[PDB]
Parts: sequence; structure tokens; C-alpha cells
Amino acid sequence: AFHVEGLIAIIVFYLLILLVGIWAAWRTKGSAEERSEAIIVGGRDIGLLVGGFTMTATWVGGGYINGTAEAVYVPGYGLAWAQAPIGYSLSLILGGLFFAKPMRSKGYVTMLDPFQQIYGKRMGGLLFIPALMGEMFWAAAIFSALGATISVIIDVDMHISVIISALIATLYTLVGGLYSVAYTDVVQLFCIFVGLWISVPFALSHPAVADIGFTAVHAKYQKPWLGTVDSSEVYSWLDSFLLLMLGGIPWQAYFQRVLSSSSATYAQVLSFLAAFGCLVMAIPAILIGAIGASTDWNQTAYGLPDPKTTEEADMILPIVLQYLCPVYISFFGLGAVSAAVMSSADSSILSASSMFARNIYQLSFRQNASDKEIVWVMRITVFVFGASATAMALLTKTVYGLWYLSSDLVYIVIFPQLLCVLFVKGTNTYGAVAGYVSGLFLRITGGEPYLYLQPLIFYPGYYPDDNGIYNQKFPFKTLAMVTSFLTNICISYLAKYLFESGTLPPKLDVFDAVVA
Ligand SMILES: C[N+]1(C)CCO[C@@](O)(c2ccc(-c3ccc([C@@]4(O)C[N+](C)(C)CCO4)cc3)cc2)C1
Repeated sequence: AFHVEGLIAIIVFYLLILLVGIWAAWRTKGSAEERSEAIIVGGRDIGLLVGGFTMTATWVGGGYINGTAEAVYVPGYGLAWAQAPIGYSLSLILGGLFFAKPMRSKGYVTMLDPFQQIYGKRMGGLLFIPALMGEMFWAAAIFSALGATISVIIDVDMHISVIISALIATLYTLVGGLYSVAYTDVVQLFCIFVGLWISVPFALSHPAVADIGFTAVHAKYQKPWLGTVDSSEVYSWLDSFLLLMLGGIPWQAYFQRVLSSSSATYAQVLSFLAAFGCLVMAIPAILIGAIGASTDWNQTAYGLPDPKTTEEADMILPIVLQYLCPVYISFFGLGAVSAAVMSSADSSILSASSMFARNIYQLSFRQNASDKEIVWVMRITVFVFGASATAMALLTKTVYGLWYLSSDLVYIVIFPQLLCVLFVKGTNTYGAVAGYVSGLFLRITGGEPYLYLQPLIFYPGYYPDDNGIYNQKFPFKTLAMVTSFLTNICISYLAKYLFESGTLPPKLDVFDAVVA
């Protein structure tokens, strides 16, 4: 049914989030003369607990919670394939151990600044394109998740709620800039904690749900939610787990926080603290997914068939909140999900707009530009990116598959480039271009089942799906990343050797990286 009392509550919650963001904008209104990087990096005064809470709320979005609950819920995957929590936690631990220290110790402004200073502005933009694509598609996917969830719970028209949520998020991130998004994430993360953790005892107390512990090791209604990994599917699970471990590092939304930490040590400690917060935040998602897996849906008001029959298994968190939990607990859970989506999409929108106005515009297009012009183009870029993200979320039905493809492409392309600039010395532009081309070519020829793209190269173990398109059981993603990294090293060293030995003319080179 349509309950106004609760729609009013969520509108009030949105207004309070916007008011907190506006207050954070007003109070902390950076450098006195250089306000171009008083929005991007925040003035380097973000502390430890605030930054940890902020970036913890950045990774915990509604798409992440719904994906974990889906992976736990469905019988084929189970908990063993719910590799999002431990994948994110190991990603953050690995980043804080190795990548966080050199990024913050010397004062970079964004993610892409080390790429430009080594590979030239053209390759800086060429690496910006996958990052922008990934951020925009991730924001669109989680906005579509919010739209579907709110259309399920309150039964609001879907094209209004996502527009209002995106408008409010864009408005406060436009007005403040890394202080309106980091002083509201300490509120949104607490709201996520409250809304997710209160609903779990209410869901468990429902008479339909019975013996959540017993369903882990035994099967009564469906396959056990604990799940298993087959002998033949070890390589695919390792491929996806490496995707989640190593593709979660090179995002703009992560390095914008580690650069904003007050000191170098409070960046690594922030990363570890958030790697603990991610598991703390993901425990309720796993519990609710197990509750949905164990629930006898005939007893509830949802009725039979169960959601996995009606192809609604991608959303099992909102159904449990709406049907198993009471009305006000359902609104608490919906507020938690909306806070998670606004936090992650706000981080993505500010992060994707913190690369456009910083280097491809200010450092590439208009090198000599006034700071006020850069601030204004930052604000209009935030607004345009928010409008594009919500329009792509609302108008396109193929957002999830494009999100997965863009995240996989970011992992294949940017991460070898990220590891080459810092850890490896003597990497040139030619090897970077060769790695880009090889990674893009292998990812395109691998194909995607969601986009109905036929794979040009058939890896061993390929099998056709129900829709009639070939799927690759071979771990071509991590193999593509390894091939890109190896060919980056090989082409860089070969070009350096050729230009040092004198086989090629010193004037023939176009990128001029080796000579100068
Ligand atoms: C079962 N499906 C629905 C289809 C098969 O693939 C999946 O297991 C799956 C789930 C999640 C992902 C995924 C990939 C990347 C990311 C992300 O890019 C998102 N963040 C940017 C939030 C963190 C870094 O990792 C999140 C989820 C990829 C595949 C999900």
C-alpha cells in the first residue's frame, strides 16, 4: 500500500542530510587563494575517524548490500560465492599496506596526477576515460537499485524518487565539495548501521523464518545458503575474487580519501579501519540474505512462487524488509539503503567530477585559467555528471551489465598502469599504450553475456548459455590483466633499449618519453 507517514519521514531525512551538508559547506568555507583544490582534496585536514567513517560509507552502497544478499540468497551461488565482503576488506588492507603510503607521502591531488606526469596529458585523458566510465556506470547502477527498492517498498513512481535522490545528492556535493560529502558520510554511515542492525532481530523473529543455523548445513526449502565451490569452478571463483581484490584499489573514490588524510600514517590506519568497517557493515547483509533464503514464502504475505522463481532474486533485501519486518522497521531499512546509495553515488559523482575539472580541463585544455573559472566549471561538471548519471539510470535498462563491464575494464586497464607508475621504475609511454591496447582488445574479444556480444576468441572450456551466446569459463579477466602488465613491462624495456642502443633514430619517436 501507499503509506504517506514514512514518505514524509524519508523526505525529512533527505532534508536533514541536505541541511547537514550545507552546514558543513558553510563552516569549512581550505586555502585562502587557491580554491581549485579546496574542493578536490579538501585542504588536507581530514582526521582519522572522520575519514575512516567517510570512506567506509563510500564503499558500502545499496548495490553492494543487494549483491551480497543476492549471492547469499540464490541456491547456486551461496555464501561461498558471496565474495564481496572479504574481497573489499582484502582490497582495502592491500591498498593501505602498499598503495596508500606513496600516494599520500608526496602531495598528489587526484588519482590521475601520477599518470599524467609520467605518460603525458594525452595518456592521462586516455586513462581518464575508463575511470569516468566506471564511476558514471557505478553511480547509475546504484541509483537504479535505489529506484527499484523505493518503488518496491513505498510504491512511489520509479521516475520521481531516483530523480529527487540524485538531485539532493548532486545539490549538496555541488554546494560543499569533499566537506559536504565527508561530514554527511559520518551521519549516513551511522544511519546505515542503525537501519540495517535493528531490522535483523525483527526479521529473525518472524514465524516464517525458522532455524537460520540449521539451513547453513542442511537443505529444507532450497540448497543451503552456505554454498560450496566445485572442483571445476575453482578458477572462475579465483578470477572473480581477484577482480574484487585488485579492481577495488584504483578507483578515484578511494584515492580521493587517502590523499585527504592529515598525515601519511593516518591514511594507512584509515584504510585498515575501513577494511574492518566493511566487514562490520556486511554482516547484516549476509544475515538478511540468509533469512531470505530460509524463509518459507508461502507463510508470508508475498506468497508463492518465491522471488527466485519470478526472476526477482537480484533484490532480496527490500522484500525481506517490506514483508518480514513491520512497517516502521521497513522504513528504517529503506532509510539505511537510501543512505548507502546516496553515500556511494555521491562519492562517485564527486570523484568523477574531480578528474574532469582538475587535469583534463585545467591541466590539458585551458592550461592558463583563473581559479574562479575552474571552481565554476567544477560546479557545472558536478551538476552535469549528476544529471547524466540519473538519466542513464532511469532511461536505460542495461545499466547493470554495463556497470560490470566497466568495472572489469577498469580492473584490466587502470590497475596495471597504477602498479607500473609507482612500483616499477623506467616505465615509458609506449609500454603504457601497448598495455592499454592489449587489455582493451582482450576484454572486448572476451565478450559479455549481458551485452549479448559474441566473443571473437574462444577460450578453452567455453559453454553456451540459455540465451544462445557463448560464455567463457576460463579466467580471461586476470589473464588479460597479467598479459597487459607483462606486455607493458616488455614494450617499455624494449623501447628503452632500442632508443638507448641507437637502432631507431632519436628523432623518430613521437611521445618523446624516453629521450626526455
Ligand atoms: C552473479 N552476478 C550477478 C553475475 C556474475 O558476476 C557477479 O558475481 C558479479 C558481482 C559483482 C561484481 C562487481 C565488480 C566490481 C565491483 C566494483 O567495481 C564496485 N566498487 C567500485 C564499489 C568497488 C570495486 O568493485 C563490484 C561488483 C562483478 C560480478 C554478479
